[PDB]
Amino acid sequence: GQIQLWQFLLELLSDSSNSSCITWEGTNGEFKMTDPDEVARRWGERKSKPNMNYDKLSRALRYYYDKNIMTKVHGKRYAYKFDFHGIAQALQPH
DNA sequence: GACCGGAAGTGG
DNA sequence: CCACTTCCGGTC
Repeated sequence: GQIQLWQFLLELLSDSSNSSCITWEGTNGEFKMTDPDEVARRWGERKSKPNMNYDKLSRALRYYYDKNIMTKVHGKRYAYKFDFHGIAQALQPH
């Protein structure tokens, strides 16, 4: 797979029919996984990695902290916030 | 349990 | 190369 997790989360987030498992909620960029497990099995599907689970996916998100692509929303389960500072950069090619 | 981050490894 | 994937030893 060549798609990126943040890109894929957005894809999902861009249709509200997927709200049964992920949804925008809060200030600009915030969202929460209403079904963390379905999100993971989907990402797994998409990347042909079928042992994907939330514990692994969440690790990948944690890596995004240093990249400023995302922060954790503190004291809110399964909630993160996209940050534009780093998205801007990750949208740039070579 | 959830969340954190180090470390090794992987495959488009 | 690099963004993950896998796994794990810690904090609550």
